[PDB]
Amino acid sequence: KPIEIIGAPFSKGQPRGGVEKGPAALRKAGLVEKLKETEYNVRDHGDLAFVDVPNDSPFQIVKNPRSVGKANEQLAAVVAETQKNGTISVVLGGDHSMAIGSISGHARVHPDLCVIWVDAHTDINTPLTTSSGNLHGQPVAFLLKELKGKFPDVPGFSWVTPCISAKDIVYIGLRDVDPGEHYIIKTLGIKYFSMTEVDKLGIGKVMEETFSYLLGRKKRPIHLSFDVDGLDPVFTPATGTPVVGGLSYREGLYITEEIYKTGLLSGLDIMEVNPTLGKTPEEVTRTVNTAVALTLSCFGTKREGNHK
Amino acid sequence: KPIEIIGAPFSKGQPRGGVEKGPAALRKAGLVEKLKETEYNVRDHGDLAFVDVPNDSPFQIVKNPRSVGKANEQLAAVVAETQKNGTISVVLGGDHSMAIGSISGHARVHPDLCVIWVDAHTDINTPLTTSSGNLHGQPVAFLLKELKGKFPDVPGFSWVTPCISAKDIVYIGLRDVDPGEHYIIKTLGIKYFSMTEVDKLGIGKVMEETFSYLLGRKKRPIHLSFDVDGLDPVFTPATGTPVVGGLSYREGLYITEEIYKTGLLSGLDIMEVNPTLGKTPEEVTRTVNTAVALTLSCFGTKREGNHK
Amino acid sequence: KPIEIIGAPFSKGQPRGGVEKGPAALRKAGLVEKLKETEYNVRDHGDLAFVDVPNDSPFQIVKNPRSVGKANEQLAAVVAETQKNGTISVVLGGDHSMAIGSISGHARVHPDLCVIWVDAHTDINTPLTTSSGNLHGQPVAFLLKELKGKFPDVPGFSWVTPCISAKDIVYIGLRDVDPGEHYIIKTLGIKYFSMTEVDKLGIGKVMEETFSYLLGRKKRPIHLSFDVDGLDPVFTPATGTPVVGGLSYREGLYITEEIYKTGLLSGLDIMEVNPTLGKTPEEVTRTVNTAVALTLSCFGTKREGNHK
Ligand SMILES: N[C@@H](CSCC[B-](O)(O)O)C(=O)O
Ligand SMILES: N[C@@H](CSCC[B-](O)(O)O)C(=O)O
Ligand SMILES: N[C@@H](CSCC[B-](O)(O)O)C(=O)O
Ligand SMILES: [Mn+2]
Ligand SMILES: [Mn+2]
Ligand SMILES: [Mn+2]
Ligand SMILES: [Mn+2]
Ligand SMILES: [Mn+2]
Ligand SMILES: [Mn+2]
Repeated sequence: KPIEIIGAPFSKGQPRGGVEKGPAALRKAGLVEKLKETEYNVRDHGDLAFVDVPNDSPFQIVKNPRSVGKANEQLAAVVAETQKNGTISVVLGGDHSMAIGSISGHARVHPDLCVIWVDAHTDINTPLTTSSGNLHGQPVAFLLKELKGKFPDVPGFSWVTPCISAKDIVYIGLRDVDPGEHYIIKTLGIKYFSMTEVDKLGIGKVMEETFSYLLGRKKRPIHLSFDVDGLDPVFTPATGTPVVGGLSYREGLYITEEIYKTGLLSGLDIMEVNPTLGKTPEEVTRTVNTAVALTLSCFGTKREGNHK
Repeated sequence: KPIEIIGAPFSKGQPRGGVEKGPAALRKAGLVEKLKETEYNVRDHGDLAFVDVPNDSPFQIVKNPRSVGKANEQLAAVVAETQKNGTISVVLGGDHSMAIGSISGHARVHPDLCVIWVDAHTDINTPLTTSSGNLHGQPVAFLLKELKGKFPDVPGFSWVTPCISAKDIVYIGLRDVDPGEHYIIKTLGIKYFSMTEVDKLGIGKVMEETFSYLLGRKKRPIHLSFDVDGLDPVFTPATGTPVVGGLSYREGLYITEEIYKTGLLSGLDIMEVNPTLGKTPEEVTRTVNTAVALTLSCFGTKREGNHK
Repeated sequence: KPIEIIGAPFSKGQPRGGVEKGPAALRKAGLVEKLKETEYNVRDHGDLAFVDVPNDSPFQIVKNPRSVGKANEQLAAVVAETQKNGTISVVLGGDHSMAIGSISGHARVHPDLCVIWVDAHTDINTPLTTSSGNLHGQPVAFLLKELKGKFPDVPGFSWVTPCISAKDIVYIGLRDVDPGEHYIIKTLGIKYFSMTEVDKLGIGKVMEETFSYLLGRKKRPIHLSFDVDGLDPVFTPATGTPVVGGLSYREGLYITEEIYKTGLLSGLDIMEVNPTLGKTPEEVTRTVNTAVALTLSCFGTKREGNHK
């Protein structure tokens, strides 16, 4: 089984443009080289050439709808094509709005996949509940079967088909959820482990519980959408929406080590790394290196060591 | 059920006077506004006008006995009056010596209440075991039935009646206990979870265990006396007696979230916040904001989110 | 039962010479005074006078073989002599290469002892697997019965006899293990709790599990070899080989508190403290004080308090 890195230098899912540099900063930290030292064969697609839409007025409150919807249609066609060739897609972001295209394309080939969304946010606001309009806080909304028809058709997303149900996803890290989002997860009954559940159970029992909940009936492809701001700002400071009291460095590596060991990882997203959001140069380095470490962990590297 | 904020700008329980500014710094951080956004109706009594006692020589080694004993007699009459009107008292301190008056008044209306004392210290030295004389490290001593008559009558505290027994309180966070205090808790058999027990069990099992121990027989009013230095100096640096290896931000919010969910919180203290003890302006901001967050957590705010 | 502090100002087990100052920095922090306040009688042997070997060319890749092998032969004779007099040896290092002599001498008197190696590294590279040649990352190699004859005879270590088997040791803290080391621990089946197992189980269950594994059949002398870089660089920054995502201050004290409570501690090492590796003066102070605290914890001091 081979790996396929797909760079997604996109930022129109939020205000700050530095995220577009996430793919390159991750590559400069030696990501591909290090991944080639693991047990997998690594292929590097390169970065996607995102087509900008000049005339892109806000859809009501939704901003850059057409630029975002197009950028994701491209990504979805590339992930599906790589998934079609039996390779594990590894998407390096921009903003988390790229998960729409990452998961959509993936679910075309493995419609039975489940989603492990690591984030301090649920990113499940719809065009009608969002208060900012930033589409990086709405991906989950465009992906859920149950939320289909709950908001008006957004320009640029006609190609989108909600093919993943609320029972196929688990959240880990939540600590900053909007009122509408909380209402949505409770009504639809989306499984989650906010920081409260992590403190209550411990990361160990948390992973055991998300696997039994998602892989209890039958084993299936796993799509991990890791938002760097899932970890505490002390570890991943270079992100546009840091929330205090998050997952630790250790807890993050635990999550990935466990997903690795399942043997089911099929798709992976490393989102929201913004190399221009460091208070100090070292804060950017600390963030990048942590993202690279989490990515490697997903593909073999264990803290107990490794050997051939 | 309504909430009642009672400011207690008192500092004569220890050396440093900045604590008297704790109530105002907490209000400046938007405490009342934020509390009014929760599901409770919030009333703000204001700050107590503490009568200073000019001639207040040390009782043996005890300092400012009369000023402290008077200040607490006032507070006790106000908390009892608010408790008498079916409202939840929320006392913002100074030093922890104000817990004597906070709990005493509370126990007049709910003599069946239990106490969850979150602190890095036991604050159970008596006038005869204390080595500093600072009454903020002796409140528990003036409140316990079993410790009545174990030390001579201190001027200013004649109004005090030890109405809470050693079996009604649980400690969480302990990591700096004096020899006499350790002897006292072991002889009286006061339940506690020092940092050792938190590391052993995990905060989750710790709360489950203090609730079963205190609310096992019958459910009763809970009085939470939270000492800001209960959390690690990394979170609550602006306190006069910080000890390393304390509760985390996450663990602190867990404690309050769980007390909230019990539906039994009857009285609350937010003590030892000293807005003049910050190494840097941000350390003061970090401390205040954490105290405000813990207070809000006690009244509804959950990390998983909320909605109407 | 008495305690015996044996200073081991040695650094030839690695590049940086500051470690030779570890014993003195620890004494300057008031170690002996504080240890004399515990329930034990404390004896201070002083620092060993290490004989330097002028002509000491690398054995193949192994550096300072003869200087290290001699320094440890001395230490082994002193620890065995103190162990012979029924006292608990407390060796203050330099580099971890001194554990060879510390444990060897100890095992002469208590050949039934088990080893609790707290470190971010396994220090089990042999003269043929090591890539650096630094003997502080090879002690365990010269001590294991199963690894006898697996590498050529190193000058300076003829006196060495591997008397401890792979089933008598448990590792805690691992997060930076070499390929050969990982192969060695898995083939020999050495018990370990890397950071992954600590996150999975919690430090509490981790200690319960190492005690049942090592003291299940019969109770026996415990030799704790604590490498300061076992804790996160945030607590013990002044070490030559810091790895991120390590044990916390709390977790470290937990380990020692539990070993204390077993009543079986027979030998103890406080290694890799380098008072010249502080980014700032406070980082050195933070490291020393943490090492002193861990040492005291091993001899009585509990976070819940103490009394006579
Ligand atoms: N609640 C926020 C969502 S911020 C989420 C950002 B990120 O993609 O990093 O999770 C909103 O409505 O914009
Ligand atoms: N053991 C100390 C008590 S310091 C406690 C301070 B605080 O109120 O913050 O817990 C003494 O005798 O002054
Ligand atoms: N893997 C390293 C070992 S570094 C271990 C250092 B210390 O003694 O602190 O554990 C090597 O071959 O030099
Ligand atoms: Mn996100
Ligand atoms: Mn996020
Ligand atoms: Mn206190
Ligand atoms: Mn305290
Ligand atoms: Mn070592
Ligand atoms: Mn080490």
